[PDB]
Amino acid sequence: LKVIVGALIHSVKKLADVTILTIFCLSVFALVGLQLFKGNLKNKCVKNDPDIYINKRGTSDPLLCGNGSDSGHCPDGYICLKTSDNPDFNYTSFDSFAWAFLSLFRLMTQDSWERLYQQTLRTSGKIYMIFFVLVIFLGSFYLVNLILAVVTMAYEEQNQATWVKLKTILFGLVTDPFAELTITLCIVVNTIFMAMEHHGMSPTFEAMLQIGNIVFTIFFTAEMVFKIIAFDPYYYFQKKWNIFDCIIVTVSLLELGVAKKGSLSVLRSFRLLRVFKLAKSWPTLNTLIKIIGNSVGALGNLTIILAIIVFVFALVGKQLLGENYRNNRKNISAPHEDWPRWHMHDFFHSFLIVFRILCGEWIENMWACMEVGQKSICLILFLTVMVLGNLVVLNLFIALLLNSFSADVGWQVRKTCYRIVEHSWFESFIIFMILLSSGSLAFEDYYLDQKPTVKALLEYTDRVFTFIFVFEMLLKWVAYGFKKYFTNAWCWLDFLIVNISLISLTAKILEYSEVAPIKALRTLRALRPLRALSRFEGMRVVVDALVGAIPSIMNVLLVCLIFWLIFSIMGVNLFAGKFWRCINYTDGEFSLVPLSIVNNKSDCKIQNSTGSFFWVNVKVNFDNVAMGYLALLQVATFKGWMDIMYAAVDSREVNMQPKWEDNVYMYLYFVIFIIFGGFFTLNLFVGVIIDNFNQQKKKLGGQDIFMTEEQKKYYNAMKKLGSKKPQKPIPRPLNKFQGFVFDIVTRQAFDITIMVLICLNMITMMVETDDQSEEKTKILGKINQFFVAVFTGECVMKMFALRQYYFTNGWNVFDFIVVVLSIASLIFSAILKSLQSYFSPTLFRVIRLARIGRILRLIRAAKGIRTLLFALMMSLPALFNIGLLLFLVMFIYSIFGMSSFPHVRWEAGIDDMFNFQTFANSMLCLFQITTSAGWDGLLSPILNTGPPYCDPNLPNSNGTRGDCGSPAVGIIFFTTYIIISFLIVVNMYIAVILENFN
Ligand SMILES: *[C@@H]1O[C@H](CO)[C@@H](O[C@@H]2O[C@H](CO)[C@@H](O[C@@H]3O[C@H](CO)[C@@H](O)[C@H](O)[C@@H]3O)[C@H](O)[C@H]2NC(C)=O)[C@H](O)[C@H]1NC(C)=O
Ligand SMILES: *[C@@H]1O[C@H](CO)[C@@H](O[C@@H]2O[C@H](CO)[C@@H](O[C@@H]3O[C@H](CO)[C@@H](O)[C@H](O)[C@@H]3O)[C@H](O)[C@H]2NC(C)=O)[C@H](O)[C@H]1NC(C)=O
Ligand SMILES: *[C@@H]1O[C@H](CO)[C@@H](O[C@@H]2O[C@H](CO)[C@@H](O[C@@H]3O[C@H](CO)[C@@H](O)[C@H](O)[C@@H]3O)[C@H](O)[C@H]2NC(C)=O)[C@H](O)[C@H]1NC(C)=O
Ligand SMILES: CCCCCCCCCCCCCCCCCCOC[C@@H](O)COP(=O)(O)OCC[N+](C)(C)C
Ligand SMILES: CC(C)CCC[C@@H](C)[C@H]1CC[C@H]2[C@@H]3CC=C4C[C@@H](O)CC[C@]4(C)[C@H]3CC[C@]12C
Ligand SMILES: CC(C)CCC[C@@H](C)[C@H]1CC[C@H]2[C@@H]3CC=C4C[C@@H](O)CC[C@]4(C)[C@H]3CC[C@]12C
Ligand SMILES: CC(C)CCC[C@@H](C)[C@H]1CC[C@H]2[C@@H]3CC=C4C[C@@H](O)CC[C@]4(C)[C@H]3CC[C@]12C
Repeated sequence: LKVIVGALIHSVKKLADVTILTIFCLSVFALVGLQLFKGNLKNKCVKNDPDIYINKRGTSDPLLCGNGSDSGHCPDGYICLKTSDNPDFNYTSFDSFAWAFLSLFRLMTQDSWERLYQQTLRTSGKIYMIFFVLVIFLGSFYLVNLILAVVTMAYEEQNQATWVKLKTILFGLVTDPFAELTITLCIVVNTIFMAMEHHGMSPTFEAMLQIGNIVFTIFFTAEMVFKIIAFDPYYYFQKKWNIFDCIIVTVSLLELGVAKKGSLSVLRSFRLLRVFKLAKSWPTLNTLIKIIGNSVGALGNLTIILAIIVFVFALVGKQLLGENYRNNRKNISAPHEDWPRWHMHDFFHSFLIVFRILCGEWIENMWACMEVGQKSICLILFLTVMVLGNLVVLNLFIALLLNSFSADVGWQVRKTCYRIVEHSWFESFIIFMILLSSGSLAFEDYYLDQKPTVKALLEYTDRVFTFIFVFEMLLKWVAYGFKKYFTNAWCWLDFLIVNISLISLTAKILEYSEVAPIKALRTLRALRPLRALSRFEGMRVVVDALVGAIPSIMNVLLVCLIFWLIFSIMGVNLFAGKFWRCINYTDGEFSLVPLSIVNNKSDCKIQNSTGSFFWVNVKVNFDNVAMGYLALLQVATFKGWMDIMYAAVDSREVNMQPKWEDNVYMYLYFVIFIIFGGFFTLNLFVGVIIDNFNQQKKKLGGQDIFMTEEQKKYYNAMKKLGSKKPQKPIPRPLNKFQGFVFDIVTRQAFDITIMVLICLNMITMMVETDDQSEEKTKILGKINQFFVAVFTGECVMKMFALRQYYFTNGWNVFDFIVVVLSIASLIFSAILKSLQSYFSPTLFRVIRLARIGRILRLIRAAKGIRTLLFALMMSLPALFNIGLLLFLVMFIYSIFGMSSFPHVRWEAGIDDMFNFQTFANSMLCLFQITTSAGWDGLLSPILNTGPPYCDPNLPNSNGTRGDCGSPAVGIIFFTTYIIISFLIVVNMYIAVILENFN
C-alpha cells in the first residue's frame, strides 16, 4: 500500500510545478481583474420613470450597460446604475476574489468565454481587450500547453521505460484485376448516387434513386454469390473483410425486402459503410482504420475506464439531483416551455449533461444546477467531472497518438538596375510602403461613408500605391529577368495581387463599377496585406514551414472529408426538411406556436388570423449534403451545436410542427458523430503533423524552425544568459558601518522574511471586495503603507550596502523598479486626491496596479516556475513570428468582414458593439472566433435570407439584400478562418512543445 501511495505521489510531482504555476498565474490575473473591475458587471439599465429593466433582443436577461465611451451604452430613457445584481443569474462577477478566481478559471478553460468577453467589455470598455488577449495567450494557451507537455513527457518516459457446378467454379475463378477496379468504381458510383438527395425529390428523382439502389444491390449480391460459389467458406467466409461485406450486403437486401424501405433511415444508409473497402487504395484511410481499431483494441482498457467514469458521474448526478430538477423546473426552464432543455432528471439526460461537460461546456449548466440544488454539492460535481473528465480524455488522445504513430548599353542598364534593387534605400522603402498600404485598409469601414474627406484621401493613397507597385514590378522585371522572376514562388503571389488590383481599379475608373464579378473582385482587395509575407524574414520562414506540410495535410483532409460525407449522408436521410417550424413573430423575440393551436403546415396556414404566424426553417439544417457538412462542422467546433441539435429532437416528420422532445433519442446521432469525427479524426491530423515536423527536422539535422539567423544567434546568447546570469562575487565591506548592514542583509532568514511579507501583501490585496465598509477601506490603506514603507526601507538599506556592486544583478534592478513604482503610485494617488485633479475611478484602480508588480517578487524565488518562464523566454522569438503570421491572417479576414458584412441584422452573437462596421469591432469579433467561440452566433445573422428572421427588404443604406447576408460567402469566410486559425495555433503549440522538449 505504501509503494502505491508513493507511486501516486509520483506522477503528480510531475504536474506539481505546472499546477503551482497555474494557481499563481490564476491568482495574479484574478487580482488584476478584481482591481480593474470589481462589482462592475452589475450595471443593469433602469428606466428614469421599483426596477424597470430593458432586455436585449433575443435574450430575456437584462442589459449590462456602463458609463464611459468604449463600454456599452444603454437605450434612451435608461440610466446605467449600479443595480445590485450580477448579469448571469447573479453568479458571474468580479465583486470579490472568490468570484474573480472562478471567472478567470472559466476564461482559461475557454468555456463560453465569449459571453464574459462581450460583457466585461460592454461594462468596462473596449480598451480592456488587452486583459483578455493576455489571459488567453499567457494564461489559457500557455497553461494548457504546459499541462499537455507535462502529460506528454510523463507518458513518453513511461513508453520508453519498457461436375457441371464444378466446371462453372473452374470458370468462376476469373478474378481479373479489372474486376476489382470495376467493383471499386461501382462502390464509388453507388455512394455518389446515394449522396445526391435534397428536400425537393421529385417523383422521377425518387424513382431513379430507388432503381439505382436496386441495381447496385443486385450487382453486389451477384458478385458475392459468384465469389462464394467460386470459393468456399474456408476461403471466402474466413476473411474479416469478406465477413464485413457479407454482413452489409445481407443487411442491404433484407431491408431491400422490408415493408417500409429504410423508413428507419439507419438501414437506408447502412450500405454506405462499404466505402471502408477503399482502405486498400488509401494509405491514410488505412491508418485511420488502424487508429480506431487500436483505440478499441490494444488501447481499449483506457477507453473502458473513460466510459465507466462518464457513466458513473451521470448516474450519480441523476440520482442526486433529478428530484430537485423536477420540483424546480420553472426556475431554470425557458419562458414558454415547461421543462429545461438540458437537465439531469433521467439517466439519458444526465449522461448528455456529463457529455456536454466533457465537450468543453460546463458553466451554462453549472449556473442552472446551482438554482436547483445546494451550491456546495452541485459545484463539486461539476468541477470534478471537468478536471477528471478532460484529464482522462487527453490521456487517450496521447495514448492513441504514440502507438499508431511512431510505434549593348541596355545590358549595362539591366545590371545597374539589378544592383540598385538590392539597395537598402529601395528595399526598406518597399518594406514599409507594403506595411502602410496594408494598414490603410483598416479605415475602409462602414462609418467611412460619414467622413467624405477620409475616403477621398484613402482612394488617393490607393491609386498612388498601385502606381508605385507597378513601377516597382516593371523595374524588377527589367532587372531580374523573366525566367528568374517567374521561377520564384512569391514573385507570382505579388504579380497576381498586382493584377487583381489593376483590373479592379481599371473597371472602377472605366465607369463599369456595377458588374457583380467586378464588385466581388473589388471585395478581394483584402489581399493587399498578403504582400508583406515575403519581405519579413520571420514571416517568410514560417510560411515556408507551413507550405512544407501541404502534401502531408491534403491526404488527411481528404480522409476527413470522406469520413464526414458518410455522416452527412446518414444525417440527410434521418432528417431532411423536417426542421421547419411554425413561429409566431410579434417583436424580434418570437415564440414557436404551441402544437395545440397549430400542429402542421396547413393549420399554421388557415389559423393566420393573428397576422404573424410564420413557417420558416432552422438556420442550419440537414436538407442536403452541403448543409450536412456545415452542420457537422458546427458540431465539430462545438458552437451552434444546440440550435441544430434541438431542431433534430423536436421534429416529427415532413410538414408537421415540432413537438417537445418527440425525437428525444436522436441525440445519439450527434454523440456518435462527435466521438468519431472528433476524437478519432483530429487525432489523425495531429499525428500526421507530429510526423511531418519530426521528419524534415531530422532531415534539417537540428536546424531551428520558425527562426532566422539573427534570431537564432540571439537565442544562443539568451541560452548562455541561462548560465551567464551569475556575476563576480561581491567583496565584503571593510568598514564596520557598511559591513554590519551587509551581514544583516545577507542572512539565512532575510529572504524568508521578505517572502512572508510579500505573501501577507498578497493576502491583504485579495481580502479586498466591492462596496466594503469605510473602516475596512481605511485599514487596507494604512496596511498599504506599512508595506510600501517597509519595502522601500529595505530596498534603500540594500542599496546603501554594497553601493553599485549589487546593481549588476538584473532582478535586483527589477525589484528596485517595483518598489520605486509602488512609491511613485502612492505619490501620484496622493497628488491626484486634490480637488483640481479628478478623473474616473478606473484611473485610480489602474494606477493601483503597481502592487502586482510588487508581489511578482516570488518569481526570482520560485523553484520550477522560473524554469518554465525561462522556457517561455527562449521560445518568445518563434511565437513572435507565428503571432505575426496569425495577426496578418486576422487582418486579412478583418478587412474581408468589414467590406462584406457591415449590414447584417444584430441578432444572437452580433450586437450593436460586436458588429463589423468598425475596425475595432471587427478585430474584437475575429479575436473572439480565433478560438472558434461564438462563430456560430456571428454566422447565424448571415444565414438569414428572408422574413421574418431577417428583412431582405430593408433600405439598409445602400446595403444589398437589406438586413440579410450571403450564406455562401459567410460559410466560406467563417469555415476558412476557423481552419486556418486552427492550423496556426497548432503550429504555436508544436513550437512551444518542442521548445520545452529541448
Ligand atoms: C393538420 O392537422 C389537423 C389536425 O390533426 C388536420 O385536421 C384534421 O383532419 C382530420 C381528417 O379530416 C380530422 O379527423 C376527422 O374529424 C372529424 C370530426 O371533426 C370526424 O368526423 C372525421 O371522421 C375525422 O375523424 C380532424 O378532426 C381534423 N382536426 C382539426 C381540428 O383540424 C389537418 O388536416 C392537418 N393538415 C395537414 C395538411 O397536415
Ligand atoms: C401569415 O400571414 C403573414 C401576413 O400575410 C405572412 O407574412 C407575409 O410573408 C410574405 C412572404 O415572406 C411577405 O412578403 C414580403 O414581405 C416583406 C416584408 O414585409 C415585404 O417587404 C415584401 O414586399 C413582401 O410583402 C409579406 O409581407 C408578409 N406579410 C406580413 C405583414 O407578415 C405569413 O407568411 C403567413 N404565414 C403563414 C404560415 O401562413
Ligand atoms: C402570436 O402573436 C400575436 C401577435 O403578437 C399575439 O397576439 C397579440 O397579443 C398581444 C398581447 O400579448 C396583443 O396586444 C394587446 O392585447 C391586449 C389584450 O387584452 C389588448 O387589450 C391590447 O389593446 C393589445 O391589443 C396584440 O394585439 C395581439 N395581436 C394579434 C391580434 O395577433 C398572439 O397572442 C401570439 N400567440 C402566441 C400563442 O404566441
Ligand atoms: C492564409 C495563409 C497562411 C499561411 C499558410 C498557408 C500558406 C500557403 C502558401 C502561400 C505562399 C505560397 C508561395 C510561397 C510558398 C512556397 C515557397 C515557400 O518558401 C520558399 C522556399 O521554400 C524556397 O525559396 P523560393 O521559393 O524563393 O526559391 C527557391 C528555389 N525554388 C524553391 C523556387 C526551387
Ligand atoms: C447502423 C450503421 C449505419 C452504423 C453501425 C455500423 C456497425 C454495425 C459496423 C461498424 C463496425 C463493423 C464491424 C467491423 C469489423 C468486423 C469484423 C469482420 O471480421 C466482420 C465484420 C465486422 C463484425 C463489422 C460488422 C459491422 C460493424 C459492426
Ligand atoms: C491572372 C493574373 C491575375 C495572375 C497571374 C499569376 C500567374 C503568373 C501565376 C499564378 C499561379 C502561378 C503558378 C503556381 C505554381 C506553379 C508550379 C511551379 O512548379 C511552376 C510555376 C507555376 C505553374 C506557377 C506559374 C505562375 C502562376 C501561373
Ligand atoms: C490561501 C487562502 C487565502 C485562499 C482563499 C481563502 C478564502 C477563504 C478567501 C478567498 C476570497 C476571500 C474573501 C475576499 C474578500 C472578502 C471581503 C472582506 O471585506 C471580508 C473577507 C472576504 C469575504 C474574503 C474571505 C475569505 C475568502 C473567501
